[PDB]
Amino acid sequence: EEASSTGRNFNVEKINGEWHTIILASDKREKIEDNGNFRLFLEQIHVLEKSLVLKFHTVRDEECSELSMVADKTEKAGEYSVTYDGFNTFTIPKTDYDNFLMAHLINEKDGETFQLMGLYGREPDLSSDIKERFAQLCEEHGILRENIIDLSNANRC
Ligand SMILES: CC[C@@H](C)c1nccs1
Repeated sequence: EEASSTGRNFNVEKINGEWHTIILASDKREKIEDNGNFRLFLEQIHVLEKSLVLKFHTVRDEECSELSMVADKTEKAGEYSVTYDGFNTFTIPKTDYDNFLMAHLINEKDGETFQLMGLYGREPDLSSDIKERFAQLCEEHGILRENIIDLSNANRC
């Protein structure tokens, strides 16, 4: 089907369940690198009436730890907010529900802002074609390929 979170035909309900982080991209690469606070490996989304429960794991020297966050709907169509290392708002520009999900997040902290984009899959990896589509969307947002990190071979635990 394919829909947008800000789109009218969006069914947030259909994003419920298992996901995997496939690719992260950012305006500020350090945020997603080895020691970055936003290098998060999504495991599950639980869709509630006015919020999303997000379950992640993070990696630190092959040592995994769990992290959970609750994101609230804002007043903008298809947008959610969550406090984590600053204030974040995110939307879901594209998803087909049963295979991939593309997210766009804006973080604000200490007078600075950065953008993060993520490609998530129902399976541990996605086709190279979908990965290229993601790169194209990143380009549209001013994120170059040198700032796109494929984490598929690290999205284990
Ligand atoms: C799908 C996961 C996106 C939306 C995340 N939310 C808070 C940090 S990244």
